[PDB]
Amino acid sequence: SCGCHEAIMAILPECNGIMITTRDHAGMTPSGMTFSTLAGMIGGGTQTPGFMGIGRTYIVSKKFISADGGIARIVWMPKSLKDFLHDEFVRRSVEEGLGEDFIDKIADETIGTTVDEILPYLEEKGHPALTMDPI
Amino acid sequence: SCGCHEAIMAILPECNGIMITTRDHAGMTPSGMTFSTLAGMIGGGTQTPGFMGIGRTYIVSKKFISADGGIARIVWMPKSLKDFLHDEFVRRSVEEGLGEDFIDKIADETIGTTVDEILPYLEEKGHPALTMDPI
Amino acid sequence: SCGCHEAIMAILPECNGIMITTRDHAGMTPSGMTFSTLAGMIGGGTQTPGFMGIGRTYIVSKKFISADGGIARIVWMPKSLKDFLHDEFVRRSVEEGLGEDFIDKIADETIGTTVDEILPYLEEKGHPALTMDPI
Amino acid sequence: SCGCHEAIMAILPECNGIMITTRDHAGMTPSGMTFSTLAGMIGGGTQTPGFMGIGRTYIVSKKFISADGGIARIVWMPKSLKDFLHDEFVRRSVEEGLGEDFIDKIADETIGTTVDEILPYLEEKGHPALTMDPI
Ligand code: NI
Ligand code: NI
Ligand code: NI
Ligand code: NI
Repeated sequence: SCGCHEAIMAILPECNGIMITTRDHAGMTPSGMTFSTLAGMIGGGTQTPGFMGIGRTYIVSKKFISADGGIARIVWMPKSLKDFLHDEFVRRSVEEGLGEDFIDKIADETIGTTVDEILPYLEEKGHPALTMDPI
Repeated sequence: SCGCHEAIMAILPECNGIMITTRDHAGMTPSGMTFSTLAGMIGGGTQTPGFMGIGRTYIVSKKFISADGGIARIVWMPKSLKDFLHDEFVRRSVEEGLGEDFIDKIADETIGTTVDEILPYLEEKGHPALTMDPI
Repeated sequence: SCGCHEAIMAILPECNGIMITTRDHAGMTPSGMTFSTLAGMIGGGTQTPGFMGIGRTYIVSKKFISADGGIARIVWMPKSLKDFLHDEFVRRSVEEGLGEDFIDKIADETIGTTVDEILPYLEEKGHPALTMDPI
Repeated sequence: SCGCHEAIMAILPECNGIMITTRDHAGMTPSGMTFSTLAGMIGGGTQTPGFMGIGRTYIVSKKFISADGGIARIVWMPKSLKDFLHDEFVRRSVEEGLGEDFIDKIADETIGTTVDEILPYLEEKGHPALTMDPI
């Protein structure tokens, strides 16, 4: 009704995956835009390739971008979103064969807010997205 | 209301642009999917960005993927769609500084249904998408 | 607002052309379906191709199914539609070299509602579609 | 001779499977068409493919749509059809490794008559069609 679940996903070709941000998160993201700006960009029915609005809980559903590798594609999310989805997200990681600590391989704002800032972290943690087929 | 206006847009990174297909078009598209298959994929919430549903009329609107430089990004559409939108599409082409014959630089099913089939045509005709910044 | 909701086209291979029906025509068409049932299909889940929703005035557009050979392909329309488009249609027929008479070569509900009923009439009247390349 | 007039199949890409309806069932189906409207299409000036007429017992035949993955693709049928084939269908389900309760994962008119109505049910029951390759 009011949009309190609202999140925005964006493709990050250089990380071979997707970032997600949320309405409550003030911070810059690796897409070069805040949630606020992103929302402004798509906000008059102006669909833009590589960006989609989603409900924050769609992220932890079985069908989540399933045929393109599901939650394994997530390479960046705000720490606030990790915390919020944590228990579901972990249980989902496990179901997907990604292990319980997959969430810790995912970059966040404490790591960086640009691709150049987060990519070495993704690399050093061995994030599965980096070796999956092209996004 | 029945989705009479429905079209689907997909990113084609190698053409540095987008393709568009429609319900009434049976044919294979350069995305490697028919409209029907595309729709199947995103009606199930199976869809990642790079594929999305759009209204036929959004295509000729001033705000059409404005952040990405608008209709200049369209590198493939069914001929039936060109014919249908023709007058408005031509007007929009002119307003956008693409010239009246822009629609003829755009590939369609008579040219091919794969990237390898259409890319030479796009090159031949000097399609503006090719020299734009990355889609 | 393209007029999408007001008419539906369908191919009739045996007539080597197309039929059109409209929202105000409740009666049977050579497609074996009414406008309403055709609409139900479009709004349905099959994603069947080949049934374009159009505005009536698209029929008298310059590029009207130009990719398929234009108005010469129309083999059936409701009489109410003939009346609606008459003057424009005749004008278009002249421009296309089909003669002013063309509209009268086109079948309608007074002729029949099936291919078996309308095809001998098309043949009688020397409808140009019959001799054109396959659709 | 083969019972071709008993039932009609149609594809539902967003359920990644097929529906079946019968000459005994007048209810609306997820195809947006009733049996009788489907039959009308068949007979029918358009020659549109994809709507095969079948005998009810074809459904429980060994090679039933084997090319498309067999009975695992069925996502909707009238309850009257489930009852009619029940024992054979269950036997077939077991043989195919789908379990005895497969028939219960399949939607029917008591679940809904549109894709939007039946898709969440399919999802919650874990219908195998959803996990299969694109239909
Ligand atoms: Ni509609
Ligand atoms: Ni419209
Ligand atoms: Ni038979
Ligand atoms: Ni029959």
